[PDB]
Amino acid sequence: RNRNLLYEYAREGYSALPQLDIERFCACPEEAAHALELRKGELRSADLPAIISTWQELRQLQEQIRSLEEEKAAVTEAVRALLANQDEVQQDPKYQGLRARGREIRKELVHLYPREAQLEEQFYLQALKLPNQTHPDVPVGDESQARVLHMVGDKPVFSFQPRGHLEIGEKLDIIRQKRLSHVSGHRSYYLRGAGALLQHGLVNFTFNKLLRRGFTPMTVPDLLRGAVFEGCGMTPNANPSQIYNIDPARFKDLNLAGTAEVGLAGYFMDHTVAFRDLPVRMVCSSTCYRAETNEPRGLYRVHHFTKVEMFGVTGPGLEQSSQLLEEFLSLQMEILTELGLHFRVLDMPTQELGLPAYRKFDIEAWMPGRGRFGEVTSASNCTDFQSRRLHIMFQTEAGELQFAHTVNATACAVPRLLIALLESNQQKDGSVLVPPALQSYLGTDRITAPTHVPLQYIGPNQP
Amino acid sequence: RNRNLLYEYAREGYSALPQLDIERFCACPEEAAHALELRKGELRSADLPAIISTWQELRQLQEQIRSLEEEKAAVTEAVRALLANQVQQDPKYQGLRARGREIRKELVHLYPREAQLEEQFYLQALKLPNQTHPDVPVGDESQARVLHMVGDKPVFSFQPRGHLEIGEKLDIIRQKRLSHVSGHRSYYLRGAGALLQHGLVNFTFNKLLRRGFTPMTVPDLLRGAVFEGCGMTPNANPSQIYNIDPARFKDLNLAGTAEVGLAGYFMDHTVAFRDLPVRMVCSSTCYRAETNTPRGLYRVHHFTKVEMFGVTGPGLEQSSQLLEEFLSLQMEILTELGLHFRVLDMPTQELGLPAYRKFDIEAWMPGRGRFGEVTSASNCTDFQSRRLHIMFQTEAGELQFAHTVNATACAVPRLLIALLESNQQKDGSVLVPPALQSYLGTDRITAPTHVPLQYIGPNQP
Ligand SMILES: Nc1ncnc2c1ncn2[C@@H]1O[C@H](COS(=O)(=O)NC(=O)[C@@H](N)CO)[C@@H](O)[C@H]1O
Ligand SMILES: Nc1ncnc2c1ncn2[C@@H]1O[C@H](COS(=O)(=O)NC(=O)[C@@H](N)CO)[C@@H](O)[C@H]1O
Repeated sequence: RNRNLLYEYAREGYSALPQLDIERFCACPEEAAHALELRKGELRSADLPAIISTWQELRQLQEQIRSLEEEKAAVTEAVRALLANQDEVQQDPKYQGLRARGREIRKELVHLYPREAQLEEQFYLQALKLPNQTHPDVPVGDESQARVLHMVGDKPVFSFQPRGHLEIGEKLDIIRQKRLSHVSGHRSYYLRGAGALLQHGLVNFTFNKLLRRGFTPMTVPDLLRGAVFEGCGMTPNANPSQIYNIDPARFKDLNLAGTAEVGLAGYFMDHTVAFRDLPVRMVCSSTCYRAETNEPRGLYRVHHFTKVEMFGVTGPGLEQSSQLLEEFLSLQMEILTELGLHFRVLDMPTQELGLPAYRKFDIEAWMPGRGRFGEVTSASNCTDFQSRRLHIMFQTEAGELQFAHTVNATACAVPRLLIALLESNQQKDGSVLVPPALQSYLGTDRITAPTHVPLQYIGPNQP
Repeated sequence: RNRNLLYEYAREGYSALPQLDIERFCACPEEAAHALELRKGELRSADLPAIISTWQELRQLQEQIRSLEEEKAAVTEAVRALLANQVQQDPKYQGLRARGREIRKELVHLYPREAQLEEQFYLQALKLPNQTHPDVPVGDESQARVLHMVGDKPVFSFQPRGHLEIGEKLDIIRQKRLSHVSGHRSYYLRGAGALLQHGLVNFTFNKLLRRGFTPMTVPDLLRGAVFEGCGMTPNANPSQIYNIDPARFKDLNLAGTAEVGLAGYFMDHTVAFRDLPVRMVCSSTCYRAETNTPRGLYRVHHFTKVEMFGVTGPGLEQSSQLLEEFLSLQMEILTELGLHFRVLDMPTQELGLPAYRKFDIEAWMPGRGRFGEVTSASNCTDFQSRRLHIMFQTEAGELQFAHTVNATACAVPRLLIALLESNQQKDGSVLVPPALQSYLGTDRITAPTHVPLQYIGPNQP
């Protein structure tokens, strides 16, 4: 049921126990409670007091067990000398008393050991839900409180009232989201011709730009075990799960990934990277699956999406980690400006930061048909939260293994970008202007009506 | 559950009942039984007569159902006629009403028996295979026929070394300590290996686009019936189809080819004659369970594959020409990568349920020391069209069942193995084939600047 896979991995010896910075949080209790409330996370300040109590009791049981073991191991050596040194083997009641002391402590330990396991499991489960710290400049509050740091571009001015992405696509037969209920499901999309080329072009353009800027290219397994998701700070256990799961009966611990952050993290799990290699910048393109059951219609929310992701393992300094975030943001902003898109960079507030994020920058791009700015990219400094759980480490020249910092950002979310590109570059005739960067991949300056005859329904449902 | 989703679609009224070629089986039961046996599929000669018998019981029961129904209408009309001419008093009137009640009760009992027979005939019928080209060889994979052999085995001063060793040395592939992270037969490709996959897909896609293939993007999560339509069995006990938790989500299954999605696009929809032949190219992340049906990238659960699919004109020759066109494109791609490959006509046992003809290409992989399948090309004829209602409209306007052909343009895992093993060098470097040089950016893959990751884990003692 509600079991931390990471603790279970420690239990079977698969992985070590997650390390936590609980002592620092305990050192300032009033400050700690205030921080959590700002997060408005599942564990708000109300759930906090019980964890402190669980932690305190756990320490004591260990103390007792430690003392008992020292006494228990000691007596055996002492008796060994007595039988040989006495040279009437068991007559001295001291010999008799010593055996008795061992048995009573052994009995006490046999009772004590199960209680230690139950408590260790309990404290870790509550700790697993403990949120990351918040950067001082982070705006505090709901999405509305989020700050707008930089705005680039001007809203496209249209003579006509602009049409929506799906309408333009279906008219050009480049997007199909219709008659797909009994084949692929609700919110499922097929991209045809230019739409497919547009995705391929956007992914290839972003991949090439990042590869040139020193990103190391990688391919990630798309089916991954749940412990990794918990390590990335994603919640596999929760009821409104966005994570699709392979049938447990058929296969165990296999969960589809909604990003490549999870996969890239898996590569670094339980492994160390040399300080000299750091910083580590990596780029991956993956098919991403997210349930998102939690109601609009269109490509804005969909179950399957192809996304190019930027990930990095950075050095010890929190300041060193923050630099990567700004670099990632700069690149994110550059790709969008190069695509001719109007966008605004928002420092995210505590309520939207999420459990693993010290600071998050999200970029909203103007979509004319929606008439709204919508997240097209997310950038987050996860600091050591992910490193501590999955054991991503950096080894210094000295030989020391120390926890590393993880930064994650989105280069290309094909679904939303198509909406921005199609709606913004729309023309009254219904033609869409291929932005200059992608013109090479697409092969044209305008997406024009197709030569082909579109599919027509031959099903019984037609009325 | 154990239901054939296709029948349920008809039951729920979502789609029409699958049409089928069982009539040919009934016409020549002996000939069909010999053909079914040569296939060695789920069904067997002995199974066919029961299917033939089940058809007889169903059709006869339906004919009786119509006969009684005709009578019930006759009585109602005669009763209405008596009512117009004029009541309960009339002696025959009461008789007619009672006869009507009797026919109604008899129909009510007969109705369910027909439905049970329909499901039984259909579920066994859908396990019935497509026909085979006469040229198709008969027997196991041992009895394959080699249509063509291109290239020559690479010459090596050193003993050839395997892809996994070459990969780990250059840190382009990882299959180590992934058990608690992604599973066995799971792999991570890094640097040049990622570039090689990106290049192979982009190279293959580009050639196809230039030859006029239409680009497509297929939803990875698909409902089960489409798999059944393509001739794949999700209900099988040793299923190679990964299923999302049924309790959590309904009928969402992962795809092992894009064949399924592309078929869905054409399902229960019609194409115009002018468009034919319709050629589409898709790139898909393909997932396959493969429950023992050893290591390395030869058999893996996640793979990237570019698939050529086409819906052709009415003639079988129209389908066959596309198959040869598809193999031709496949052979060219392999050659342009400087690979030694053999084209094999697959025998009946290996054809598969929806296959009229299958041509597969095996490539020379030196470290293994054996040839290996990299491509499958097949003509499914009308088997898929009949099941998923993929149809074309003639100039007059008749809607008729189409023919579908499927072929693997590029399968990244096995091809990476051969290019790496075949183009290997003693220094441990691997030479980038000229076509892929632009994408990789180098003529040879050499040792990496970075330091390989080191396990900090507990399992080490
Ligand atoms: N259900 C969805 N439908 C469409 N696009 C989505 C969906 N979920 C996420 N995305 C896209 O993915 C972008 C980033 O996703 S995110 O979850 O916010 N953040 C991440 O994924 C980070 N792990 C880095 O990629 C969103 O801006 C949006 O562009
Ligand atoms: N488990 C696997 N591991 C690695 N490669 C695989 C695996 N399954 C299939 N492939 C690759 O995909 C190619 C085609 O596979 S196939 O099942 O024969 N044919 C199909 O996939 C058809 N659906 C057409 O694509 C194989 O030759 C091989 O190159």
